[PDB]
Amino acid sequence: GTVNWSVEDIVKGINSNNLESQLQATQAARKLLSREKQPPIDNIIRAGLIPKFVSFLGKTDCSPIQFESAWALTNIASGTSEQTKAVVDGGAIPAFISLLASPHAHISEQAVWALGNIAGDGSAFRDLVIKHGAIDPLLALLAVPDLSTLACGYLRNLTWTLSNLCRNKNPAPPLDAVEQILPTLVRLLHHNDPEVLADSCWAISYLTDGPNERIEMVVKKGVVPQLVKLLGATELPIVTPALRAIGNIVTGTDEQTQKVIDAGALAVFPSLLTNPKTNIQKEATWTMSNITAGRQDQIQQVVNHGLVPFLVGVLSKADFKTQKEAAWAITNYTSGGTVEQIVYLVHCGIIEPLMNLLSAKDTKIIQVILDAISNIFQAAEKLGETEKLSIMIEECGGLDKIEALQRHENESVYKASLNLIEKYFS
Ligand SMILES: CC(=O)N[C@H](CCCCN)C(=O)N[C@@H](CN[C@H](C(=O)N[C@H](Cc1ccccc1)C(N)=O)[C@H](C)O)COCc1cccnc1
Ligand SMILES: CC(=O)N[C@H](CCCCN)C(=O)N[C@@H](CN[C@H](C(=O)N[C@H](Cc1ccccc1)C(N)=O)[C@H](C)O)COCc1cccnc1
Repeated sequence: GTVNWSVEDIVKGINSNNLESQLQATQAARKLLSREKQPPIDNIIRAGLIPKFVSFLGKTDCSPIQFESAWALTNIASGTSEQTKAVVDGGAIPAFISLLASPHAHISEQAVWALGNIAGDGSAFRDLVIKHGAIDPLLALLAVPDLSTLACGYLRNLTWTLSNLCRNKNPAPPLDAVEQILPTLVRLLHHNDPEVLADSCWAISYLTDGPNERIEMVVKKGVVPQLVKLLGATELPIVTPALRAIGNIVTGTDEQTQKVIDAGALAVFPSLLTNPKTNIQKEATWTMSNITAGRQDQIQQVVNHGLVPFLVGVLSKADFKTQKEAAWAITNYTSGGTVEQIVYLVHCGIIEPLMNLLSAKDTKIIQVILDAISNIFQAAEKLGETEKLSIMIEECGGLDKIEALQRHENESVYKASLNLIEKYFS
């Protein structure tokens, strides 16, 4: 019936002076826009149909045409930024917000989905959705005593949309909107459905991706223990944003970082640092590099949790981007650690994999590694053991790699390797 219409026939029907004819053609548009291979969005837009769809959103007397036009606009707003913009320019934002409280659940769900698509386009439209007042009615849809009585797709829909209201930067979302949304996010983070949990963790990762004041308003809600729990989930779609969020938080203050350690996060890291998914192992090592940039008593907890051999592990064999993160973790460790903490690091076998990485062509890692070697030599200086260190480095073939760094030229690299060869190695 309404299958595979041309855009011309859709236009003929929608332009008619007959509500049923308009409904039939709007449904035909919805089906065109719902096909998987190349839905003709630009053709629909060029025909001038967006304003008609938007006016149909307000037809309270005809809920099927509200539903059909809502679904059509949702699929257009899902497209390119230019196409999302056409939807906004047609006036759809307040028309959708008015539909959030519809007695028909399928229409309210459309409005949630479409507003998520619009907010999901970027910072300006996110902020414009907030200004038109979407947050209060969005949160009101979740005001039940037990989230478990809501339909599954329905709850995942609202969670996805809320996380888009948290998502982008330059600027980050308004402080007031964040504070308004956070309590609901905390509740969702405790819901038993893997998609809601994943989406909730993504939202938290967005909110922690900024300056320390932003991280603080999240940590103040008490979510770090729950995030650490999700960090140990079996589902990779949960683990990935939980680790992102956790990694964002330890970019903050030493006190914010200590909350992560206090919650038991370090115990999960033997698994994460050997995880078969490359990006999980990369972000775990990145996370370690920021914990080793903390206080000496925080470095010490890394020691007590047995994590230094795992750092030697990743430095020895990992994807190259992961190894670079491990190199950073080692330079931070040696820059902040005690003499004794540095000696332990050498006892675990850090020198050889460190030296082997001087063969890498990436200039910035070579800098980082040379810095680390310097910090370790300063430890041997206080113990009067520079010579034993030089012998270790020489025998594993490190000296040749440092020698060769001089024919290499970066102003700092060529330099740093000189100093080392003059100061030690006679
Ligand atoms: C971060 C983000 O959301 N990014 C973009 C938004 C585009 C902006 C570009 N300028 C995005 O991927 N959006 C949506 C697009 N929905 C498209 C769509 O057709 N959705 C329809 C709409 C719908 C909704 C409710 C009931 C029935 C139908 C669907 N669920 O069948 C998909 C890909 O077909 C895929 O679904 C994601 C989503 C959005 C809102 C709520 N839940 C899920
Ligand atoms: C040694 C030191 O001073 N570290 C401080 C944090 C100390 C917190 C103590 N608890 C530091 O800046 N550590 C890392 C984190 N870099 C951050 C970073 O990479 N952020 C983004 C995400 C982000 C952005 C803003 C805040 C929080 C998180 C990312 N995932 O790429 C921002 C861009 O600076 C950057 O430096 C390590 C590094 C450099 C290059 C490559 N890998 C790791």
